[PDB]
Amino acid sequence: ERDCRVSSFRVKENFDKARFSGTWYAMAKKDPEGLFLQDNIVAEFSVDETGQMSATAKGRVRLLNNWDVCADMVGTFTDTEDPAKFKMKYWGVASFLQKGNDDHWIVDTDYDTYAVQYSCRLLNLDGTCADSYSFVFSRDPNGLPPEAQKIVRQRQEELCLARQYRLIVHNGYC
Ligand SMILES: O=C(O)c1ccccc1NC(=O)N1CCC(c2ccccc2C(F)(F)F)CC1
Repeated sequence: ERDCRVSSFRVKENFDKARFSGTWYAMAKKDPEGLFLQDNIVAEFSVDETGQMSATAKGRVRLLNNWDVCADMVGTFTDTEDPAKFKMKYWGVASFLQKGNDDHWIVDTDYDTYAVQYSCRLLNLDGTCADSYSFVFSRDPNGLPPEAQKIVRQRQEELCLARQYRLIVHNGYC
């Protein structure tokens, strides 16, 4: 008995696109199904003149334990009536050829310290999420202050994802 229905998750009240800009380092990850960035994950969010928020995403993958390649993406967030909620068109540009549409939600952040991003791709009949990913973002790759830790641990819980995040390696490999 703990509402895991996606339609009832709180996102970030009054999300300030532009404050959210600059570099963010993923430090922990909840994975979706199939292929995905594995580590050395780094996001670069920006907003152009109009208010269009877009971002790039750079990280490492392993395909068949034969290859270690640096994937490289670009996303563009269309808006919605929730400022914390977006539709994200993303694609590859390097080696990477895929295109996709994922929901992009900022669940909580303070633009200076940390950020919790989240994305459901599949709803079960009962409303819960069937396939989701989520990133613990940090402005400083050496970690989050004690206050941000407490909030991330709250949100992960509120997203019915606690304990399903694994930490992310960063070692210049890309
Ligand atoms: O989704 C797949 O099918 C996939 C397959 C193989 C390799 C990687 C994959 N996908 C991802 O790794 N990601 C994480 C990055 C994310 C992205 C891309 C561009 C700009 C911002 C973001 C952000 F919103 F996640 F930050 C797109 C989904």
